[PDB]
Amino acid sequence: ATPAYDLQKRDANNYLLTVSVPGWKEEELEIETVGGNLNITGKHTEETVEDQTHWIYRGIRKADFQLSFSLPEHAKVNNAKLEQGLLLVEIYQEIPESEKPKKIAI
Amino acid sequence: ATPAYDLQKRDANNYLLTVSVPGWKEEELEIETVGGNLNITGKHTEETVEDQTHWIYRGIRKADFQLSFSLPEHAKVNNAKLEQGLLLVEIYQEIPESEKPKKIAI
Amino acid sequence: ATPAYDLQKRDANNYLLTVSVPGWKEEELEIETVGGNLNITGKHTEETVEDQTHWIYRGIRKADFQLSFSLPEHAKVNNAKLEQGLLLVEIYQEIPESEKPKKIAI
Amino acid sequence: ATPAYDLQKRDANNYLLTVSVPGWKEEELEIETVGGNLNITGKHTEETVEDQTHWIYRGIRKADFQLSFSLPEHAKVNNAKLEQGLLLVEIYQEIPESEKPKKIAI
Amino acid sequence: ATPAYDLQKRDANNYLLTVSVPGWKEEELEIETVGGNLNITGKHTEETVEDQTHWIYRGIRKADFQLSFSLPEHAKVNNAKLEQGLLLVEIYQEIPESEKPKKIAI
Amino acid sequence: ATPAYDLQKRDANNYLLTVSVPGWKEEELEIETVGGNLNITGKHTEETVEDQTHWIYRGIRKADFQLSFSLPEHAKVNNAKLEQGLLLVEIYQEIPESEKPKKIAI
Amino acid sequence: ATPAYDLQKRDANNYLLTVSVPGWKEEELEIETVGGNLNITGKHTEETVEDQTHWIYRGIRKADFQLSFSLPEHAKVNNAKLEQGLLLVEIYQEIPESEKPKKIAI
Amino acid sequence: ATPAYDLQKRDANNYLLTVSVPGWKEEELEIETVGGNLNITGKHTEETVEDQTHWIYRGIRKADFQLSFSLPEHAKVNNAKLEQGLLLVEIYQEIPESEKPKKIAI
Amino acid sequence: ATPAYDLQKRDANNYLLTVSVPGWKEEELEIETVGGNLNITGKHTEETVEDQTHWIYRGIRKADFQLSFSLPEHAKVNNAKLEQGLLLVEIYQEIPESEKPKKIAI
Amino acid sequence: ATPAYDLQKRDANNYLLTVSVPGWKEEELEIETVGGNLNITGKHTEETVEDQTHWIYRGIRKADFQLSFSLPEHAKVNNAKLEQGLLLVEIYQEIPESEKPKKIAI
Amino acid sequence: ATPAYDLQKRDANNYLLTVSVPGWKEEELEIETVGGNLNITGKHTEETVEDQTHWIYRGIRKADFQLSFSLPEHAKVNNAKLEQGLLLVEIYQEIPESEKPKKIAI
Amino acid sequence: ATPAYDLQKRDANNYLLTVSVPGWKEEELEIETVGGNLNITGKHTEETVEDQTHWIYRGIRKADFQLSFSLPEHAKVNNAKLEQGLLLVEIYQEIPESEKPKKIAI
Amino acid sequence: ATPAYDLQKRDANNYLLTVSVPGWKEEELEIETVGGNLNITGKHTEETVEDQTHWIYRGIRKADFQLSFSLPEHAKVNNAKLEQGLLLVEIYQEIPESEKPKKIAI
Amino acid sequence: ATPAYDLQKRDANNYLLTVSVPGWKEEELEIETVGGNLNITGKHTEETVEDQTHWIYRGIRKADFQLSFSLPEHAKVNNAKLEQGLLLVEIYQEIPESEKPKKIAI
Amino acid sequence: ATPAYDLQKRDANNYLLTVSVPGWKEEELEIETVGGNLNITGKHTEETVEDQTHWIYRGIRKADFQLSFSLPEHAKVNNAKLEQGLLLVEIYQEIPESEKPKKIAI
Amino acid sequence: ATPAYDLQKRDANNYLLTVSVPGWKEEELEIETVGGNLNITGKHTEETVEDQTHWIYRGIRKADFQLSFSLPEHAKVNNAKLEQGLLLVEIYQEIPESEKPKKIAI
Amino acid sequence: ATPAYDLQKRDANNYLLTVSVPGWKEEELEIETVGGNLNITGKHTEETVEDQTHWIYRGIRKADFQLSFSLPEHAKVNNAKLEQGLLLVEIYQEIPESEKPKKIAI
Amino acid sequence: ATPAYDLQKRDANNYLLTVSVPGWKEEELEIETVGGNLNITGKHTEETVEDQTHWIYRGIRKADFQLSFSLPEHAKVNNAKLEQGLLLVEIYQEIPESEKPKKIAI
Amino acid sequence: ATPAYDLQKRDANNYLLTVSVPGWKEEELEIETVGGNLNITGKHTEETVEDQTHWIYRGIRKADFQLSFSLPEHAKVNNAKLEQGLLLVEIYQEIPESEKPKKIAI
Repeated sequence: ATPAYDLQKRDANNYLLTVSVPGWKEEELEIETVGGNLNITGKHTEETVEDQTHWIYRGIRKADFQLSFSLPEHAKVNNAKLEQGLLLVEIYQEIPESEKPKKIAI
Repeated sequence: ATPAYDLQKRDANNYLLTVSVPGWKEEELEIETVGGNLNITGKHTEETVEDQTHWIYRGIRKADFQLSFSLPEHAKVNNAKLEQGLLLVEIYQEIPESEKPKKIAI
Repeated sequence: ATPAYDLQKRDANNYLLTVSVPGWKEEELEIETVGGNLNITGKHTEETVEDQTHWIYRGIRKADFQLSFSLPEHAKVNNAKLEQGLLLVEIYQEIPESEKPKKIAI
Repeated sequence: ATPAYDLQKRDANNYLLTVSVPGWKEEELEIETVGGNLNITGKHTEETVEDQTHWIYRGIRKADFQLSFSLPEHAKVNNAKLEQGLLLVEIYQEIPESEKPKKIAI
Repeated sequence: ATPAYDLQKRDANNYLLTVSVPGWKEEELEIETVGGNLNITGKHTEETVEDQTHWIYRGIRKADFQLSFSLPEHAKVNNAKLEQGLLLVEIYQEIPESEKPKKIAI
Repeated sequence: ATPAYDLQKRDANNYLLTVSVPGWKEEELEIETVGGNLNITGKHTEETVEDQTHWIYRGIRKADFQLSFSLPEHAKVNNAKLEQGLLLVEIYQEIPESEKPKKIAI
Repeated sequence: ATPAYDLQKRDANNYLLTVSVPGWKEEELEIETVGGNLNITGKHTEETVEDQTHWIYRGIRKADFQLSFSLPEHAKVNNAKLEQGLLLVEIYQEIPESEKPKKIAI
Repeated sequence: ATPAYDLQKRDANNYLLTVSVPGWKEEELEIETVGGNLNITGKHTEETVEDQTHWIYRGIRKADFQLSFSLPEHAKVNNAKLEQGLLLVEIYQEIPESEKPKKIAI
Repeated sequence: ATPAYDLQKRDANNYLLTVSVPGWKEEELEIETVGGNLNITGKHTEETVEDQTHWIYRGIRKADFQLSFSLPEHAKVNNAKLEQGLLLVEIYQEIPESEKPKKIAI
Repeated sequence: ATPAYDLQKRDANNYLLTVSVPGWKEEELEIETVGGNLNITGKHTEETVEDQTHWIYRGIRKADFQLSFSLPEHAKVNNAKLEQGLLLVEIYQEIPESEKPKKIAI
Repeated sequence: ATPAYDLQKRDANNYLLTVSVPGWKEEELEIETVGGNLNITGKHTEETVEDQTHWIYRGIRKADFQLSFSLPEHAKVNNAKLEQGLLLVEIYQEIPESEKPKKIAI
Repeated sequence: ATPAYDLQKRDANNYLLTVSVPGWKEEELEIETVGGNLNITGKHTEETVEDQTHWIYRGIRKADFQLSFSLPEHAKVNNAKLEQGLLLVEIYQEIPESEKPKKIAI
Repeated sequence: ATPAYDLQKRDANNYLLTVSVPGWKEEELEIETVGGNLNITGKHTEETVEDQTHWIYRGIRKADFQLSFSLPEHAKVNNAKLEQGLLLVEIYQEIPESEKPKKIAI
Repeated sequence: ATPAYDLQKRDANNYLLTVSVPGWKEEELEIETVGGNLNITGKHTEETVEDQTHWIYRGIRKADFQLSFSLPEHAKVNNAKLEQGLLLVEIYQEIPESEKPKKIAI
Repeated sequence: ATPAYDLQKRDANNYLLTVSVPGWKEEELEIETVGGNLNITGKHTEETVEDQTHWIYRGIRKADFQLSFSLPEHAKVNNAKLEQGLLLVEIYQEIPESEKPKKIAI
Repeated sequence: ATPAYDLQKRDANNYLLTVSVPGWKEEELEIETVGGNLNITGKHTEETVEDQTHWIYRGIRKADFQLSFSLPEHAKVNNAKLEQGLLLVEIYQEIPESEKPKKIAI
Repeated sequence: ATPAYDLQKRDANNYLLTVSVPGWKEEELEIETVGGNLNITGKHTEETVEDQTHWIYRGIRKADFQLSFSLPEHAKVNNAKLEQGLLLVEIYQEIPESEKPKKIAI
Repeated sequence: ATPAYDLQKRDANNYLLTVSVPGWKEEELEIETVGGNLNITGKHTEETVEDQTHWIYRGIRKADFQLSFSLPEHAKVNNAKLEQGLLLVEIYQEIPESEKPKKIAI
Repeated sequence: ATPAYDLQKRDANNYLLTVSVPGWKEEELEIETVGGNLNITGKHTEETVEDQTHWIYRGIRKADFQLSFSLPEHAKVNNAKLEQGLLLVEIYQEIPESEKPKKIAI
């Protein structure tokens, strides 16, 4: 079971990844950039004896996980903010020497 | 698409509801108490046309919704607190003048 | 075959039932409130020799029927109007001593 | 979803169409005579956003529509009268100078 | 269940319809010519309490019915005779200004 | 293809057979009493070649046939009358010196 | 749907038929002995407008019916009593000149 | 095998149960009122070994049984009368101080 | 595998049985009339070492057999001739005191 | 489970029934002659509770039973002898004054 | 339907064909020798209309037919004899100057 | 089995029918013009009994037949010529005073 | 494979056909009005050796074709313009002496 | 996997629950009465390294569990004894003001 | 698709092949006798641009083809005539020194 | 097909085999003890021409057979008696030096 | 239904059987040692008729039974102790003078 | 629904894309060059509500869309010309300094 | 999942077992000889937190296990060497007093 995720392009220079991580905390998330690939890794730090007597129902599941995504050379990350249960990660890279849309003919 | 939810019962007089609500603004959320029944209604306040060309992938779902639960008399809500995209709703009550958890004989 | 029917809530104090009854007349409909249940009953008063020679096609069917619906204690009916082939029945009851929607926390 | 309809023929020169149209306003309805063909077009003039939370149940359908029938020459419409949600449309004509319904021999 | 029926052409000017109507009587059959169509209609005039104690077996069924057949303009009926359980109806019309079969070539 | 048939029993000593025989000439029909058994044999006396081009439709069937029924001793035939294409055959007998239809006690 | 029925032999001279006929009355049942066969016939004498409003549920069905059973020559009926919803019919006949069970050998 | 049963409701305060119980002796029958619930228990008091050689056919079933129904407060039984193998049980009650069966408006 | 057989009626007094018995001989066939039943019995008298080397193909099979047929009282056999591989057996009995075919009515 | 049985016919006047009845005591067996019909009824007189722990295997079946056969008039039983667990029952009769087993012609 | 046939080979120079032909007249039969091939053609000379009412059963088949067999050079027919409904056809030939059936060594 | 047919249209006023009719004699063929409809009726004038022994193979079919086509007013037949087993039938007409095949604009 | 096509009504006097014909040229399209029917016909004028070496992929197919559509009497074509790969054909006809939509009653 | 369980009624005032709990100990079982519901909860207190080398086979499984059962108001528990691997729990409540079974009528 | 074909034997000396070849011409058919085999070969000499605009329907297909048939040594062809769309080819060969049909025996 | 068989233990020292062998005789059964295995062998000594004419029906089958059963060392047979179609064989062996059932603990 | 069982082996000379036996009285239980084989036979000493009306639910099964296990020589039983519904049976033995669990080399 | 497209490659340095875009306005079309990738995005600028009553048929599809293709370095677009509803897009490039198409040896 | 294993016979006195145990160590393997059976037992001594971040892929699985094999009396083990991931175990036993292969005859 993996957390929901989206990717948008702010521009040719921009990728933005949005991941749903409810209950996920500052200490619980660690990320690494290795060999042109970005890895986003969740870990539940520890277990708590959960009284199955205490809870009648659970529909919400979280699991430790790692996500891997190949990054185009040569990429730079702008910011990562966790707000409203959302992980927003800003990533910058560009200059293929073509941003330019143009034509018309007849 | 409906949000996953967990419900905890702390004691004979109290249970706790846990709802995953990522990306949701308090401004998007409304709650109602009617006839001993709790209705939780999410409303996305407004939408913005986004060019799907700019969005490469969407795994994350957004929808307006309503949930309903009949609560036994006589109910009072303690707190509903939103943190890191989760809604925790405190519910405390009971009085049938019996809590008593004991016996064995022979 | 039963007539189409809808139910809306004007407020906690209000239920509104809308039933489609084309061709249904003042004398043809009788309703009764018994044991906390509302019964809406149609009866075709009588038969008319119908010349099957006279009509080539019929798509519209009506049948004698009774509808039964359990009413929450302790209910009162406001009005019932038959207009434009519609049966509109206004029903009032309330005061669980909770109309009140409220909360926010953090 | 299309409305059930009945068609009656009173005589060699006359038939009658019966349409179920509950909740419909005359203001919502348009009829057209074109090329010996009758077109009956319902149009819901406008809609109102209704919160489905307020509506518990809908069995009753609402839609804009058009119906078409080629009518043999030479047709004239007598009346279309709307009562208790039904549309009765009067159609009278024929002249092939032959009505004659009789014979037997041996 | 409909009675057996046949159609023969005596000539370009002639159609002959033969229908099996055992037990069918002078009063029981009525026919009508309307709008270029011929209708042949059976009616059992009435019911007779039939003692199901009186009859052990029945293989022969009769039912009230109407038959409709589009007639080419401009048609005239010659005779209808009921004999030996047979309905024979003679119908005349002609003069397309071609009765004429002819050719040979090489 | 065999003709539909009905059999009526008027009393302990009498039953009546009803046969549908449209288009049949008495000249086409033969009956036989052999060994307490009744044999009803239809024979179409002769056929005429008809050009199927002149006949557009045939729903009506014509065939030679024989029917057989063992009748309990001691049988005598009263009448067989042909009217409007139906054959009614009268059969009267019995003598086990017992007709008696009655009793109840307690 | 036919009423439950049983047959027992009191002796070589005796048959006893037991039929369940709840709600069946003195006037409602008529029996006849004809041609060595016994017929037991129920008839509901008449209909009563039954208010389908008056009854919510019926599991018990009764229908008009006739039962026929071939009787060995030469049979005599002793008694028929209706008691506790039961139809008991006593029937006597005998004397094949063998009642006699006997043998042993070696 | 359980007995067919019918239930009639004579009025807002009264309903009637109809049970088919052929061959049953009052001595075989027991009824019980416990917690607002009616239990109807048939008990065949005793059995007699019957030689199945003497019994040629059994269509009629015999079994001990119990039936249960929760009855809304506050119930009182009027009569249970056994006639011609049927048990009719009278049940009368209600008091929510509302019988009122009327309205229409416009 | 049984030999082909046919039965014809020469008259009410006559039955004729024809059985195919190729290779069947005078000594090989024996018949018996017992208890109103006729039995026709074939027996291959003996075996002959058959050289399976001598014959490449056989399509014709014969087997020892017995045929049994219930004869109406009180029957007499006229003649049995074996000719051209055919068994022809003539059987006479009659006089139900009905040979007589007759009727016509109207 | 019913016993295998063989039936032999020694002559036109006599047939012999062979029944396998191992472990059966003559004391367990009863025979009856009723209405020209033979009934053979085995009855195990009594059973003894046997501990299935002491019995490792049972392939052999034991049951009470009744068999029935209609015998044509006029029947007399000669002998029924039980030897080495088999019941042989002698049956001799006939007199239609015809035994005659012969003819052939040409 | 084709007749069963057997073929026997008496020696290297001779084989024998056996055909079942019951009811066949020599007058019905024709044989032909063409191109070293034998053709056996049965022809039923003529038919007689038989009333199927007089014939109760037919198991025996009658049809005209032709059979063909290529025979190796150089063939001569010895005899074809018809007895008790069987056709035996004698065929003798061969000369490849080799009959010799022997050897073994080591 | 019906003959393959081709239909050619030479112009707005003319179409040509092509029928394959091998082995057919003009003497076998009849054509008819009735009510603006063309009927083409083949009739094999007579048949000759052919011994199927003389015929080794038949792939070629022979049957009497009729074909029908409604032709729009106002039709005249030009020629029907039979050559090398094909029937070519010339049909010329039209006059709605419009042939005109042209336009394009911008 | 046929080109996409649409039909709209500008009024009772108007039909407009829109066909997609990319790559279709002035010389390539020819239309004809014959017998009340309009035919729109494409023809690729000629072939060009297409180097299958020159093109790696083709998703767009064009084929020679003809479209036929029955035109109501008595029709006139206004204009046909090929613009933006679109064929727009304007067609006029009218005057059934009914353009008139009207009614309301009660 | 849950332990086997039974429920008996000693009287209107009595329920008795019997649960099979082999190996279950004094410390291992805890029960609680909360909100009109009784919960019976097993817990294995701890784990013991089980040598899978030590045991070749186990057919008996025990698991930690909780059972929940809604109790009618207003209930009292008498005794709970663990004997012979059985959990017996006595529960008392009553006085609907009907213990009373009674009736007979006619 | 191959043309229909038949083969008949005029005598032992004769084969006759009949092939349907409508539209097939003098120049279009060529035949060859090679190695004891006869080959009949059709060729459409050439193609004609066929206006698919000119013909609405074709049911008749012709294709170039070759037929091959092994001829018994030593064969001679008499005549080949194309008449009425028929190819008739006369072929002679004989003298196996057996034309002779003969036998009868007993 | 093998005869029914049972095995019981009279004690640790005892096995008893019971086999059903109806019609089986003193001379017909031979048994042998070989290599610790007991073999029970039936043989029908000889055949008797059985007239299939003499018997109409046989349900009882017997076949020659041998049964083999491994015997525990070191076994001794007590007695074998054939009575009432039963083969009873007494077999003794024992002394594992444990006959002894005992224990109780706590 | 057979009881779940576990078997433990404490050492080379000893294994332990664990049986679940809830509700069982020692008085109900019997054990036997025969031929090195252990037989455990439960016997419910007697039953009491319980009214299933008093018993609302039964999940718990009660049956008499026997279990068998061949035990290798030379076996002795240590103890069988019943506690909290479990039977633990101690079995100790072996002497093949080899326990030795060790080696490794290279 | 996506538009059919063809792609042509004129030479090692050049390929041509062919897109079908009927009814499309240049004003509706946008193209983009990003990261060596070509994106072709159609956008219908705006829509007009059309009454589907006026439109009898739609086979022609209209939708906004985006297409994407990674183009190998180093790409430059020559022309994109729209004619008669087709978009032809010119793409020229390559320089791996190798075009050479030749050799053969031996 | 169990490790691959092979068994070879060096001679009548010899068995050799070869087991694949990659990664298996001196401390990890323990074997025991008990009751004529050899047990080979693997145990992973302990767990190591394995970083699932550290390893992307594993195809090689090892599990704790025990193997059991019945040894013929009276067996002796020679050597066990772990080399190249192989477990080689030498086992000796012999002297059935037959090693001897011999024979030829005629």
